[PDB]
Amino acid sequence: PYPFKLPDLGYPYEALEPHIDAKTMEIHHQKHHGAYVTNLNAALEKYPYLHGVEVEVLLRHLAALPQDIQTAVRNNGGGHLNHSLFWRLLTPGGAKEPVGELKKAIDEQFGGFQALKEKLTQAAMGRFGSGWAWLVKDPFGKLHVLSTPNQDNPVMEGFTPIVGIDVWEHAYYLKYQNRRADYLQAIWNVLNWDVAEEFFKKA
Amino acid sequence: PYPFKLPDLGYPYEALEPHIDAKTMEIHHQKHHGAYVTNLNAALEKYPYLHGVEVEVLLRHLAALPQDIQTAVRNNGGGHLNHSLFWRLLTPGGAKEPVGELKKAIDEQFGGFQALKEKLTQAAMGRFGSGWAWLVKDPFGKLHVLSTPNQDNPVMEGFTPIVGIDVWEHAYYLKYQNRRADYLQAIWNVLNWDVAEEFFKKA
Amino acid sequence: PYPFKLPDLGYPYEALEPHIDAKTMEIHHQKHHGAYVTNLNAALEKYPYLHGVEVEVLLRHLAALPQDIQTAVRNNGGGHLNHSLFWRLLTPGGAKEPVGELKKAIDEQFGGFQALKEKLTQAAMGRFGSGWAWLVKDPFGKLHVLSTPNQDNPVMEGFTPIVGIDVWEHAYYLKYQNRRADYLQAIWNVLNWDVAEEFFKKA
Amino acid sequence: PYPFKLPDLGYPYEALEPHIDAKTMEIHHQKHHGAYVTNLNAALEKYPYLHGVEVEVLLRHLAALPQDIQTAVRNNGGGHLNHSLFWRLLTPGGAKEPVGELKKAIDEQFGGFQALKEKLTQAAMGRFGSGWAWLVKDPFGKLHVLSTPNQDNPVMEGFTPIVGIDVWEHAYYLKYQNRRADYLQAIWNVLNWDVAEEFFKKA
Ligand SMILES: [Mn+2]
Ligand SMILES: [Mn+2]
Ligand SMILES: [Mn+2]
Ligand SMILES: [Mn+2]
Repeated sequence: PYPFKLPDLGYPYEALEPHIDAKTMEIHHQKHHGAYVTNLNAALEKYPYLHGVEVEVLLRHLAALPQDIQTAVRNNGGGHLNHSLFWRLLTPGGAKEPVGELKKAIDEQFGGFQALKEKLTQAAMGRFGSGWAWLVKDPFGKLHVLSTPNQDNPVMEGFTPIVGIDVWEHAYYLKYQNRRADYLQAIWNVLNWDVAEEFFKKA
Repeated sequence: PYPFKLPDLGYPYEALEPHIDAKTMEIHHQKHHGAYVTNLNAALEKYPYLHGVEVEVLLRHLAALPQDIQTAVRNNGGGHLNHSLFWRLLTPGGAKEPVGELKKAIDEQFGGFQALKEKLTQAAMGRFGSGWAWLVKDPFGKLHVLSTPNQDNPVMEGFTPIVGIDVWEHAYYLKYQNRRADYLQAIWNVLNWDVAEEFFKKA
Repeated sequence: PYPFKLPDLGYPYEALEPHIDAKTMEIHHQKHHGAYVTNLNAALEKYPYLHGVEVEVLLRHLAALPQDIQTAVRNNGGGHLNHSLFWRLLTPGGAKEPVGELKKAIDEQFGGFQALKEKLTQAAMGRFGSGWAWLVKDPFGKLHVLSTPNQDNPVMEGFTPIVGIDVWEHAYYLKYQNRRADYLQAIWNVLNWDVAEEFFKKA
Repeated sequence: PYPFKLPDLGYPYEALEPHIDAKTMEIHHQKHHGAYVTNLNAALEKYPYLHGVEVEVLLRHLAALPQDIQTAVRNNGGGHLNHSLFWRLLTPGGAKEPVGELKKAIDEQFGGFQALKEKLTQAAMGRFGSGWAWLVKDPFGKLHVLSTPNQDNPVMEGFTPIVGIDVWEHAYYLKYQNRRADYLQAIWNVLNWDVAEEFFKKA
């Protein structure tokens, strides 16, 4: 709850080379995610009555929040939640293909990992402007591939995110420039499916 | 859960005269609410996996529903939920002013019943086209006055409805025609605050 | 331009019996349309620099209007324009089927009157809540059938309206109650296609 | 009209150093804008009846375009028009402050260049995600400062663009990383106000 904290990456900024550059990892965590946490805190400071609430609860009830902080919480709260999930998913050393219960769900609803990789790529490439591509779970057991604009998080619509891929240009511009496709091809080498499995099971 | 049922009014169609006419009460319940229940059921028939879900759960996760029934559930599910709350709120013989815990909340957040009546009237009058005016509760204890378009229900945004007022023209046209203001003046004579208190407490 | 005036209806309130009742014609014209004109004028009253502009132009440039009157102009200016067209299209004494240049376009593009009636009926029935169904022309010479919510007029999006059918409940509730389909069957008996032809030629 | 062409940039990629880096100018023009032109042409290729229309007209009539190409035209046609204006406004050798008729309008309406810089800076900084900040004119002779998301161009809403500043991360990431504010301070050093003056006169 408030005051929110910037989580440590938990690994060196250079750990994902040559897939994502150390310079991006550092700026992406310290400057972009850092700003989101600071701004989120700045917006909630004025309202003591909301200090005991988890960010996910704030995002599901955005319409209830005072009108002067709705946008600030959506943007920075979403920014904080998305990136926190992202750092965890990039943790080095985990399985490079789906495993466990998430694997079963994937093979059963999409056909196999190759089919899911095509849908998520199609979703990430298709998101015009800034946004995230996601594999989400709904309360009825169904998996969905979708994209959201800017820092919007699927929890706002009642989904539970399992995998999220950051497609804002700041995520890949320094190393890939306009080549978002090459950035997505590299992301598959670094996603930690054991972490995705933890997210799916708690889901 | 599915198959949904049209609830009985629980009172004679003529019980609210001369405030709302018996002919409207009958058409409003049998034809309008009846159609919503039928259409809601028609849309869910194709998806066995959703047959054990309460309408409120369906409405909070609209984005998860198959794309071919999202609109049908929003419109008819919302229509079913709104009118079901409405018939209960019009039950004859209850308190004509807020009472109990809802009263305390009202006097504390709005100043008193007269101030709440001005905000809800302003909200009902201000809803252009079809819609509902509502007194809702959020998870943080705050009361809000808002209006929604068509058959949208505040649960879609994470609120719990306490009082809802139907401002579609079919609710007042036969007796009041274009005079929505006169219809709202009459509604205060028939709202059951003991029922509103039941809704608030379970909220 | 400003000050806007209620147009004459042009024929006796009872001219369209038994298809549309006299009472509806009186209230629809004097009370509903009378209210839109009054409210539009009140909005524009505080902005002299907008006094010599036709309503079509204001609607095409809603985003440019002062912030405090954009909704008022969209809703009331749209209401004024929509009903002004409607009274003319209902003028007694014209062709009951498409004629002339509009007929050639309909035959070519939709296959004939029968196909268009069907499409226009589907658009009217499918407009949930308050709204209008339209046959419009775009700058490229193509015809489209679409519906708009509340009092939105298709000029807002660049189209030129040819035929508009009011589907707000006030347009049919006194005579038809919930039976919007019976109202639509009856409307074909009163449309004036010689008027539709002028709208088509002129744009 | 179709086929659309990539406009010449007009000056060496390094002409705007040290304010905008040469590498950004090359990629922005050849790769980003080159992609928008290619994608726009591919969309319009299957619709000959739209071949002699200027891009401004297509954007004003998006709702009239075939359903399957509306997004493609909005995004790529908007991208083509936005950047075409941008290259011209960055032409070396013009006035660094407003001049002529546009200067009189700015002085009258905003109080002077200083006040406008401030307003334009606020709009650019406040555009969350991808977008553009603009100084536009409406048909009524008034100037507005606003921002649009992604590649939306203000002609979609009836405005005539005078000054547009690209705030997508690709416009500033190689040199400035997250520091959008430093990029905006630098942009004032390269804007060409003689060009802005022509855009203003011409509309
Ligand atoms: Mn990011
Ligand atoms: Mn109703
Ligand atoms: Mn009407
Ligand atoms: Mn750009």
